[PDB]
Amino acid sequence: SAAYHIDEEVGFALPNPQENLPDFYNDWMFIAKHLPDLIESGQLRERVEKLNMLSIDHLTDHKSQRLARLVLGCITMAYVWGKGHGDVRKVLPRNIAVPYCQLSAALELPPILVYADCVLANWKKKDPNKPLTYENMDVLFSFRDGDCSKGFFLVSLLVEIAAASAIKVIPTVFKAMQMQERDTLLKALLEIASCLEKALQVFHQIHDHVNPKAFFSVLRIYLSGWKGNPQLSDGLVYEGFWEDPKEFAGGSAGQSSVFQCFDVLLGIQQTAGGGHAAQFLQDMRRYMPPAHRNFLCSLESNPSVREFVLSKGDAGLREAYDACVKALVSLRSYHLQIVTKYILIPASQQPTGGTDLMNFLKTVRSTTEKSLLK
Ligand code: HEM
Repeated sequence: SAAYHIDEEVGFALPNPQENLPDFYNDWMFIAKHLPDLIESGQLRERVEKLNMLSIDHLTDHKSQRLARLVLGCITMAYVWGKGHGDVRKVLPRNIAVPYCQLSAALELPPILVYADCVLANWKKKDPNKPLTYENMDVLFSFRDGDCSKGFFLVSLLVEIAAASAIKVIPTVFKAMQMQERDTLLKALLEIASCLEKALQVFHQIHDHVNPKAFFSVLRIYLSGWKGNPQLSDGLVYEGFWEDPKEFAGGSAGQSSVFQCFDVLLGIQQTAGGGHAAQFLQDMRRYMPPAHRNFLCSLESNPSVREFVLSKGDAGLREAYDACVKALVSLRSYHLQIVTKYILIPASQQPTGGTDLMNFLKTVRSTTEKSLLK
């Protein structure tokens, strides 16, 4: 749906992201485009600290604000984490923190790099006349040489793009229920499951483009936040904007709207409960663009697909409904192998609670498989 900033082609991802800010913002852009060099040489913090404060007034459209959020988000992670080996900063200087906080308040996102910045808005086609394939795409920003950010961001992006093909069927589903069109609804469900199965294959590409040590020991350090982090146990001081430090979670992949989109579509009850899984999942919506926050809530408000399928004593409908449910399980099962490869093992070889992170993921999967109708 157009009202919810959902693209037919790229889904939750931002269509054709802007690459240039107005010349007014060059001092930001130059720092962001040169993070690998500036961090390596140990100059990044000096360059940030001698920035003047630039007003956000000259950002004139949504895409401009998205790019500015990406630029400032990347500079922030780099400033806080520096070279990525424990020498941190607890005060984001006034001349970044104030405009970053104002912009974030206008976009209804927290002042930290999130998935919608470093993945959904961080990309370009190399040649626009060619399709959305890895070898024709690129990211706009990276942190360090050899951080594998192009691989992680683009493959996450390509999964979002694959899911878009299922997302665009969702309106067909609800109207089918409202028009009592049994065959249309069944075809629609099968199509969604098929597209979700194609999204699972896209996920396999991460092995070709992301290397585990680089991810765990470099990229993951720059995507880390300051909520419950002993390195910044009190959060980050956004100097000149809030007096006391604030805590925000790191820009994980867990901020995608794709799994939750189909959770609520299928009536899978992840957000219900007091447990640590519901709270974490519901907390992650805070980090999704407000338009996508609204989309998930609208879906939660429409009549239940699950109640519809169970009401009709239709084996065809249940089997198609289940095909969607299983594809969602398969995604989470595969995603679990990915976390094992890219976090658990590299951590075990010395450096992510380990077991408490896995049970969370296993819980969400288990909750998902329990929803099968059989
Ligand atoms: C190297 C690849 C990846 C790693 C290491 C990774 C890591 C993680 C981690 C650690 C969590 C637990 C919560 C947290 O981050 O604190 C998580 C959950 C999650 N991840 Fe990823 N992720 C990766 C790729 C992806 C991709 C590509 C997607 C989506 C396209 C994704 C979607 C999710 C979702 C939705 C959750 C929340 C749990 C759920 O909905 O079932 N992840 N991931």
